[PDB]
Amino acid sequence: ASQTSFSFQRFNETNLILQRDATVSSKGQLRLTNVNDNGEPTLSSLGRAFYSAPIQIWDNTTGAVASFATSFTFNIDVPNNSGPADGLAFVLLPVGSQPKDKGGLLGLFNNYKYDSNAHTVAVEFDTLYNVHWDPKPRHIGIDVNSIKSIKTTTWDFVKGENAEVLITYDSSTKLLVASLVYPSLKTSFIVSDTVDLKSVLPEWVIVGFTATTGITKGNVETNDILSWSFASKLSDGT
Amino acid sequence: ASQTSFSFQRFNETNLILQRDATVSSKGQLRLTNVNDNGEPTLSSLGRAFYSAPIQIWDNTTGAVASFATSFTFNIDVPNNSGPADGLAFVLLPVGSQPKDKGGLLGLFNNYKYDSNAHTVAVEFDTLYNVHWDPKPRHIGIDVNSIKSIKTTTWDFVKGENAEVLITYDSSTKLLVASLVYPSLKTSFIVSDTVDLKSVLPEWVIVGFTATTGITKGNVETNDILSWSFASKLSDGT
Amino acid sequence: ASQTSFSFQRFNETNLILQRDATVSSKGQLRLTNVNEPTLSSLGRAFYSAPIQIWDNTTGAVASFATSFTFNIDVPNNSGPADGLAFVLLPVGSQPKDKGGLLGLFNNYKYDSNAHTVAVEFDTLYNVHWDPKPRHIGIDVNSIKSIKTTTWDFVKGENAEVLITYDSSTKLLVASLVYPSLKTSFIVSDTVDLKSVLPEWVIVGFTATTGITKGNVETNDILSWSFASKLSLNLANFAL
Amino acid sequence: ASQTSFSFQRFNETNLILQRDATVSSKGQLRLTNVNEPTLSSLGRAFYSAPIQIWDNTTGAVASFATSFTFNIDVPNNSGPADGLAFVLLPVGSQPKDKGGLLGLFNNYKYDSNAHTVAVEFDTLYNVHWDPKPRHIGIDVNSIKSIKTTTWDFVKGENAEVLITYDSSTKLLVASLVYPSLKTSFIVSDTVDLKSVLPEWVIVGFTATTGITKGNVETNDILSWSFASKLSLNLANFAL
Ligand SMILES: CC(=O)N[C@H]1[C@H](O[C@H]2[C@@H](O)[C@H](O)[C@@H](CO)O[C@@H]2O)O[C@H](CO)[C@@H](O[C@@H]2O[C@H](CO)[C@H](O)[C@H](O)[C@H]2O)[C@@H]1O
Ligand SMILES: CC(=O)N[C@H]1[C@H](O[C@H]2[C@@H](O)[C@H](O)[C@@H](CO)O[C@@H]2O)O[C@H](CO)[C@@H](O[C@@H]2O[C@H](CO)[C@H](O)[C@H](O)[C@H]2O)[C@@H]1O
Ligand SMILES: CC(=O)N[C@H]1[C@H](O[C@H]2[C@@H](O)[C@H](O)[C@@H](CO)O[C@@H]2O)O[C@H](CO)[C@@H](O)[C@@H]1O
Ligand SMILES: CC(=O)N[C@H]1[C@H](O[C@H]2[C@@H](O)[C@H](O)[C@@H](CO)O[C@@H]2O)O[C@H](CO)[C@@H](O)[C@@H]1O
Ligand SMILES: *[C@@H]1O[C@H](CO)[C@@H](O)[C@H](O)[C@H]1NC(C)=O
Ligand SMILES: *[C@@H]1O[C@H](CO)[C@@H](O)[C@H](O)[C@H]1NC(C)=O
Ligand SMILES: *[C@@H]1O[C@H](CO)[C@@H](O)[C@H](O)[C@H]1NC(C)=O
Ligand SMILES: *[C@@H]1O[C@H](CO)[C@@H](O)[C@H](O)[C@H]1NC(C)=O
Ligand SMILES: [Ca+2]
Ligand SMILES: [Ca+2]
Ligand SMILES: [Ca+2]
Ligand SMILES: [Ca+2]
Ligand SMILES: [Mn+2]
Ligand SMILES: [Mn+2]
Ligand SMILES: [Mn+2]
Ligand SMILES: [Mn+2]
Repeated sequence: ASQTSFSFQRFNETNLILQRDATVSSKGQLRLTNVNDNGEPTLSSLGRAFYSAPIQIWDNTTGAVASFATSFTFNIDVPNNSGPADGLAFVLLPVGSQPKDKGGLLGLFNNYKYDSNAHTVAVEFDTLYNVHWDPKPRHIGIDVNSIKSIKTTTWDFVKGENAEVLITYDSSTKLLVASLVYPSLKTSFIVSDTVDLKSVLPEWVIVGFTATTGITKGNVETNDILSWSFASKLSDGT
Repeated sequence: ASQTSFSFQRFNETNLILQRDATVSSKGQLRLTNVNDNGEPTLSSLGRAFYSAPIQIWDNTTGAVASFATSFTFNIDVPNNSGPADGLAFVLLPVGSQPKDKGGLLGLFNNYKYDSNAHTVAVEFDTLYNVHWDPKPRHIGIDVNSIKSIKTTTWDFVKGENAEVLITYDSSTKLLVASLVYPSLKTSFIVSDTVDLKSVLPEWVIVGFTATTGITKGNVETNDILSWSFASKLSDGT
Repeated sequence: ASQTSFSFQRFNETNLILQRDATVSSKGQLRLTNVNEPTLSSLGRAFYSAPIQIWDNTTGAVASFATSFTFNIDVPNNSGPADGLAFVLLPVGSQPKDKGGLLGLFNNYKYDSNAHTVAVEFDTLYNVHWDPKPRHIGIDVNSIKSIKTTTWDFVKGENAEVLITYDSSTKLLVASLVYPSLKTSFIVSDTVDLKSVLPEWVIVGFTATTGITKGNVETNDILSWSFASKLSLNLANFAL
Repeated sequence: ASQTSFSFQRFNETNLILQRDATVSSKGQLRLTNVNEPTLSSLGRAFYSAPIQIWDNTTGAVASFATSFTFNIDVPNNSGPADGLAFVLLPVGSQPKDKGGLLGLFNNYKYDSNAHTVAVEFDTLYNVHWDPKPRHIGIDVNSIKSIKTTTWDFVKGENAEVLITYDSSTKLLVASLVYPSLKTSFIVSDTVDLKSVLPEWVIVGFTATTGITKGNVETNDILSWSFASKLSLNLANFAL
């Protein structure tokens, strides 16, 4: 009924909303967090990037809820003698949303409690164990209004290898499914849970990414998006 | 390579940029020009509406030019004892473009001379003969940087009948083709000419509509867009 | 409940049903009529190998569809063109009928309510007994006498790009042709009731013929073809 | 240079090649194995009627493709499941091989470099001589002994949604299954060199079998199916 789709193999700032440290490089890579002139990622970085047009997720007249899917390739790399931190996430957020706290909160939250007014749904690729809320192994998590994921799966993170993600949402079943594959390693990971978008999100949202680097020396990473495809469909009744 | 598409059967202001008199009605119709509380169109109206995300039309590094296509249904209706004026157009314009002069200039031009800095490509559905530049019969016209169309075809306009338009641009041949059908009348019209987008338009544009009503009593119309689908593709080299 | 699409920039025999003189060249072109220079009295048809459901008697639903194709009709010097080519919807298993001006679709020029034929013709030869005098695009329903035509300013050897669309909500069949090198364009539209003409399942494809009389001959080459159908279209998406 | 896609929410025989016990029910379901309650020693296969080009020897190009489908495997009380179902790519004209645990695709459990078979199996029965002990999703290349498996927590009568993707630029075949009612998900991935296994043109579809021994039986119903391939994919577009 209403349908939107886009697909980019290279990025440009013109059709993106970039926040904080997010940049588009001369190679057309979406570099969510800061990288210095030496090619090295820096500490206490936070950036977010969204598609410039809002996307309708649900309709309060008809009660319809969109189905959507997104795919993207990302590269998280780590300097020798550091470990990675903190990760990146694909997000659906209110129009006008501004960055929240950095580090392990991923620019999405101000603390680690549930916040029913966060209006945040995200799929996180978390590279740093945060003792107060995370499982110990690195993980893909489904986040609904909290940094404490409603569901996670173990992610065997490998630095500098391109990761291909597919996230799908089927509004008939309310199932959100996230998967990651490393084509060069032939490894694959998947997590799934139900999410009630209509109870969490505004009718219109912005879609895109958030990422942070570690705040403590020895915990840092690049957070580069290399390609992105999104599609959504919302029924109108004809 | 870069791809964008969207399709709406009903409209909402959230993902549109609306200028001047353009509104979205409670029925989700995009009403480009003013209609009063009696359902009657008013004189000296001008409105424009665009998709909120800019669209890349060409790339100055690779030299690639997008191919695109758009379809839409419109309804132009006229009160008894008036004739129609002035028409509507599908447009590609610079990001940030503001309305120009009203009436026969369609909110796109300031006079009827060629302006090499207008950066305007439009397909017009012109319901009012303007003696200084138009063919006498109502017409579909291809407009490049001037209200004086580079090419026109006769359009047998009928008030209040839904018109379905398809406009296509093939960057390999540079051919722009515009067609209109009235499904209820079984009539159809087509016009085609080449346009060099790279020489006329900026690399990024906004896509959408402009419309005006007559400035003189007895020349007035509604200019309602009822549905709109757009798709573009720009090669990146992989 | 049902969607089908395909698009070919180069052809191969494996997924086509080829009839009579229709060949796939080694350069990937679908040459519907014979080339030894084209020859006389040729008939060729070509279809996609999977049947397409266009309507359903249990639900009443009728498909919307669209097809685009590029064709090249060329003519030898000291000859004129004949007879033309058509895009067709036919019953599963259909066999070629009569040659020449009947385009391989009919036995005679009278209406036949058992032909189960819907076609869009690109007619290069004036047949005194049924055609308009100028060369034409026509919508054919169970007869070689088109229900609707438009004038087509045929030019030999120029690539022609066709778009045909059918909207089941309005019953409107629209056919357009452009010559991108010449910047010329043509369009014809009329309603067709598919429910009452075609069987529930059809084969989609092409038919073409050359003239049976010396001096009236042409090539009938299809260079690319896309098709899409939906049964319970986005024309901006399809056209691209 | 070549694209093909279809999507069915309801099935019909007209555009399918059905083999052995495979039927289309009157409610539009593709029941791959026999239901009198499912019965023993059943084998059924079903294919799309048009051949799909997966690679080309003149250009070297290999297709990328994706397929999604919903299936329901159900089991009678006082019975366990067997033997499973698979999505397959096979040579044009392929005929059913042996029943039971060989899923209608092989004669024995040894590697056969002439089977020209690429399959994704949903294996419901532990075959002592080649399978892992838990029920599994497997990638089969010219053998019933999967090159790669993942554990599948099979649950009877629950709709399962499958996505299979092949990326010709990485050679990676990925297969995932979700049970939306249970919120469970499974994934397996491995590289497959299609060029060296399959002929240039293939038929795509399904195979399924029931157990040959009392107490090991199941239905193998496909409820919907979408396929897309491209030969010179957008997974966000396809999945939707
Ligand atoms: C309490 C905690 O999680 N501490 C980790 C620290 O978190 C930051 C901040 O990112 C987080 O949002 C906030 C929540 O209140 O707490 C702190 O301010 O981040 C550092 C890395 O920058 C972690 O330290 C590293 O942890 C690794 C865990 O595997 C490993 O032990 C490293 O050696 C260590 O430096 C804090 O654990
Ligand atoms: C000169 C001219 O075109 N005049 C028509 C007038 O145009 C406006 C304005 O819209 C236009 O952009 C500008 C260009 O310099 O000129 C004028 O300011 O618009 C009116 C209608 O509002 C036309 O009058 C109507 O024309 C009809 C032509 O078929 C018909 O004659 C009507 O009876 C008449 O009122 C001016 O012709
Ligand atoms: C009567 C007529 O149409 N003559 C033209 C001729 O047509 C052929 C054939 O193509 C037609 O299908 C049948 C229908 O009766 O008639 C003739 O046999 O084709 C010639 C070129 O091949 C034209 O010059 C004739 O005018
Ligand atoms: C040896 C074995 O696998 N036994 C199981 C049996 O398998 C069948 C058949 O399905 C296999 O394809 C062939 C391969 O040699 O062996 C047997 O004939 O299936 C039973 C259920 O039908 C299992 O209980 C046996 O364990
Ligand atoms: C994006 O495109 C614009 C052209 O409008 C150009 O000015 C800008 O430098 C581009 N950015 C990058 C990172 O290439
Ligand atoms: C469009 O949607 C928004 C919901 O954010 C609503 O406030 C607004 O009234 C809608 N406009 C129309 C014309 O329906
Ligand atoms: C069609 O495909 C087969 C390979 O399967 C091959 O023999 C033939 O050359 C192909 N035809 C063309 C025109 O490429
Ligand atoms: C398949 O189509 C034919 C009509 O062409 C019909 O006889 C049959 O009922 C259809 N099958 C189903 C399951 O609808
Ligand atoms: Ca963390
Ligand atoms: Ca005018
Ligand atoms: Ca004729
Ligand atoms: Ca087994
Ligand atoms: Mn986490
Ligand atoms: Mn004009
Ligand atoms: Mn004719
Ligand atoms: Mn197995």
